[PDB]
Amino acid sequence: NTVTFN
Amino acid sequence: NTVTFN
Amino acid sequence: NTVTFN
Amino acid sequence: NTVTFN
Amino acid sequence: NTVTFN
Amino acid sequence: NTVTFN
Amino acid sequence: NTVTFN
Amino acid sequence: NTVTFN
Amino acid sequence: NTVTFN
Amino acid sequence: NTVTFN
Amino acid sequence: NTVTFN
Amino acid sequence: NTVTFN
Amino acid sequence: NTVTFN
Amino acid sequence: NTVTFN
Amino acid sequence: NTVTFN
Amino acid sequence: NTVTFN
Amino acid sequence: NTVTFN
Amino acid sequence: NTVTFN
Repeated sequence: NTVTFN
Repeated sequence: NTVTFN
Repeated sequence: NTVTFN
Repeated sequence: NTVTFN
Repeated sequence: NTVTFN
Repeated sequence: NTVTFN
Repeated sequence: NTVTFN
Repeated sequence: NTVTFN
Repeated sequence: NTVTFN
Repeated sequence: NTVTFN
Repeated sequence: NTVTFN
Repeated sequence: NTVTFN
Repeated sequence: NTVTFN
Repeated sequence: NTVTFN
Repeated sequence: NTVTFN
Repeated sequence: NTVTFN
Repeated sequence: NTVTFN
Repeated sequence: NTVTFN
């Protein structure tokens, strides 16, 4: 599972 | 599962 | 499952 | 399942 | 299932 | 099932 | 699992 | 598992 | 496991 | 807007 | 907006 | 916005 | 925003 | 923002 | 932001 | 920010 | 920031 | 910052 906060 | 916050 | 917040 | 918020 | 908010 | 909000 | 805070 | 704080 | 604070 | 998939 | 996948 | 995958 | 994967 | 993977 | 992997 | 891997 | 690997 | 490897 992947999470990116931009 | 993938989540991207832009 | 995929979620993108733009 | 896919969700995109634009 | 797909959901797009524009 | 598909939903698009424009 | 991966998390990136930008 | 990987975490990057930018 | 890897953690980078930038 | 609201969507529910049952 | 709100989406729920059941 | 809110998404829940059940 | 909030996402929950169950 | 918040993500929870269950 | 918050992420929890369960 | 907070991450927890369980 | 905080990370916990369990 | 804080990291704990359990």
